[PDB]
Amino acid sequence: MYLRITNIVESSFFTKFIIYLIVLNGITMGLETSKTFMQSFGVYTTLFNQIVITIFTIEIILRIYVHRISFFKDPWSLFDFFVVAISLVPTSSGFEILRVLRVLRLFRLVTAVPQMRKIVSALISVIPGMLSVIALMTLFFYIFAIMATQLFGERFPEWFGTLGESFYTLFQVMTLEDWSDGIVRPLMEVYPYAWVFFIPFIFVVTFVMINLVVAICVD
Amino acid sequence: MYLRITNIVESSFFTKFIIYLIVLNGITMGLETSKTFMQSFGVYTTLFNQIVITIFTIEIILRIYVHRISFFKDPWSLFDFFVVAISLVPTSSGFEILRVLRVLRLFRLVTAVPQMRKIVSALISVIPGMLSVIALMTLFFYIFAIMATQLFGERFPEWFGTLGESFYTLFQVMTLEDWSDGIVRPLMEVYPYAWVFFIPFIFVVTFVMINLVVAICVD
Amino acid sequence: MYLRITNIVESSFFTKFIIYLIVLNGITMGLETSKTFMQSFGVYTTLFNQIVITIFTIEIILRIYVHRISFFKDPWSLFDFFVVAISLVPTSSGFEILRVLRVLRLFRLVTAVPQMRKIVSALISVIPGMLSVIALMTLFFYIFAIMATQLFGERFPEWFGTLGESFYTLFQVMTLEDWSDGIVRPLMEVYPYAWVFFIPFIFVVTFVMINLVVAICVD
Amino acid sequence: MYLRITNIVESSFFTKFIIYLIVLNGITMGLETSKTFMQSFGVYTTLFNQIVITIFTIEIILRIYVHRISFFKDPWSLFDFFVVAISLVPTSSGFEILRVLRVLRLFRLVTAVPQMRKIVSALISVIPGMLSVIALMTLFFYIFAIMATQLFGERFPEWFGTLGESFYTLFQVMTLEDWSDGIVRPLMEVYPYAWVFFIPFIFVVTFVMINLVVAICVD
Ligand SMILES: [Ca+2]
Ligand SMILES: [Ca+2]
Repeated sequence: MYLRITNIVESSFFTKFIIYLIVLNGITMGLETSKTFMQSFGVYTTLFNQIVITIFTIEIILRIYVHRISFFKDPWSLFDFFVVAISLVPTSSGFEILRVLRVLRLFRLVTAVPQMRKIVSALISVIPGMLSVIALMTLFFYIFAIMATQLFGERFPEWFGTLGESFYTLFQVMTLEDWSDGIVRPLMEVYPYAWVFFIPFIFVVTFVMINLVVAICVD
Repeated sequence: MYLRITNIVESSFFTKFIIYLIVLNGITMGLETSKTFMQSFGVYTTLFNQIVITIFTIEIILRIYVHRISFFKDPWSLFDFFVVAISLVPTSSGFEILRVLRVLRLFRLVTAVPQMRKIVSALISVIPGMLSVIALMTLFFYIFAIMATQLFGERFPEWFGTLGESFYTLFQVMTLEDWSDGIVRPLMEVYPYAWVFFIPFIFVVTFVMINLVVAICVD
Repeated sequence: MYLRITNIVESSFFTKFIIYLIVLNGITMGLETSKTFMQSFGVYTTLFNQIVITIFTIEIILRIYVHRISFFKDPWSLFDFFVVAISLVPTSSGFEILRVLRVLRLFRLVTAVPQMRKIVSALISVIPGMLSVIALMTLFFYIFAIMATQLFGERFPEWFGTLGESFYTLFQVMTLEDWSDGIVRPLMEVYPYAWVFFIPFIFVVTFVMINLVVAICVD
Repeated sequence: MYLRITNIVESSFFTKFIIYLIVLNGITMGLETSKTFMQSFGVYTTLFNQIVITIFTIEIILRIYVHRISFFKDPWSLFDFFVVAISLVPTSSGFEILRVLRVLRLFRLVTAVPQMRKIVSALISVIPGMLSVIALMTLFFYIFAIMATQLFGERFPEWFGTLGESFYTLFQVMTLEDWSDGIVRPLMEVYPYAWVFFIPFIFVVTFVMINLVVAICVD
């Protein structure tokens, strides 16, 4: 019976049937946004959802027989397994993010279509050649985040009171959003020289990011 | 008579005449901005406008005989067709953007001057090699927009109350404008962990956009 | 006497002397900023300043005898002429920006030092390959500035009331600065669909700009 | 005994022992952020710190015998030297940034690890090819800052009242942060034409900055 199911699974019909449910469930999930819609057709769509969730567990089960160990060493399959498993955890208990994380399944449209898969893989492949820069940065961030907390967190605890807060703030200085009027001009009312900490920080981090982009435009 | 008019249409004089009218009518449309000007020469210009509109329908009619089906397979001609058609709908009824859409005819300067066509065509040609990325993103936006509507739209309906609202907001976070002080620092006064949603969103979206630019700098 | 002066003008000592005054007069102009300094040594400075202006007119006079027509066909010499002429208009009357425009003579350090000249020239040379795009953009801006003036300038005259105002506003949207919370969200309180005008504008303008950067990386 | 120590110094154990202490001391400095932690285990960590500081001076001393003059011509060692010297200045007196500058020793992880050095060196090497541009900009900034101080610093002394103030403000305009709603729309309520100063400044400075990135993408 193995080859029987193995010919169903591997079939064009199967794959295209799954893709058909994804685009359907995805449309159905945008509709579950509308409180209007739900007051009318919410029963339809909760059951339709549980239906699709079964079909997807059935499918993921079949795919496991047909591939065995080959399956749990496939990134894309691992993804599908995990994303479906989230949708299995009862509509209750723990947190409610698990109810919301259900929408992550629409990423199956990426997993189950090679043109998407191509593009995604193309992107992700660029990551390993950045890890040296990324690591450099995280150290830099870590250092300055600590310095900031002990330079400004007493008078300015909203922003620098805690290591985490300094991280968040320093990230935001890095996107350059409201960094001057929102943060450094205020800081400078109390610490005239705070500009000596932030202008350099801005240069370094912006420099590094120019390099990282140009790095990727070599490979 | 076909070849008679075909020699008129194809003539350098004909084209340079049309181009001459565009620049004038374009100049005349920036004058129609001034309430001062309109109170003194408003009629001078409205008739000058109706004049140019006929001349352009006459031309488009002529250009059609000379080209027949070849015409409605030319992007640039199709454009001029649709744009002049807009200017034909009576100055009234329906919506009044149609009165405003009239200034789209100054894009005829692009269509009728070859150096412009080059650059426009240069630009547009870059789009197809972006479609797989652009599609990737749209799915991504779609998924996150839904996640935000159901995570922040009850307490924060201005910004996330509706699927489209979340779309607009997520775009603004992507342009990085007032994303922290405007949206996320606020959100975190109620949802301490909103940063776990928006930092990843900013990374992914910024990365993808760096790749797309680098992609273009390969092709 | 010609060759006598021609050997003085073309001398290393001459050039280095001029470069000396520039770096000196430039330091002088930053000190002229301090309200303190001026009460104390302001007179010292104004005479030293007029002295320098003489020397510079003498030089430019000499430089012309030694080059004649060749001089008024040199970009860099023309600049030096045009800048020194400005510093010649009495510190009185007309517009007083002329008193301010004087500091433009510190650009002579770019003109008199070759390494600078190289870099400037390197930059300027990139301009001609952008002119088709820069023209394209201006037309785009012109057309949209007009659409905006007649679409929002009645309720929003601060931002769109005039062709120029719309220009300025549209530029600011292009730098993406406070474009959503500062302008478009406001607009949308009255014109729910103003988003259909600004998102496309932002896409088009940012696309074009990515291309121009990549266009340069090609050339 | 020279070769005896030279074998200890050059030992993989020695170098890995140092890297081991850096990662601990770094972990320990993030815990020193928490006021809670300090009330409990603060005395633990002050000693642990002074311990490591001794060890690091011992190492730096040992490393000097083994390398002599070669050591004070090595960037990375010089650094290591200077960063520990800061950490030696008593926990008192002068300024107390010296207490804060102690966190710069975590940059020793960049020094002590070759994978990092590589990446850092890759970056720094790009600097020399930028100095002609950087010099140009600084001149440009200097000139404009002076032009701004004497154009807007009387009415707008918060932002342009001083040479330094103008510098900071001009920098902020250059990052394009809050530049229109925050600076130039205000300025223009009093100086209608202030736009004539800042739009060109934005163009020039953003142009140059595009080139600089592109320059690094050809080197
Ligand atoms: Ca902003
Ligand atoms: Ca604000």
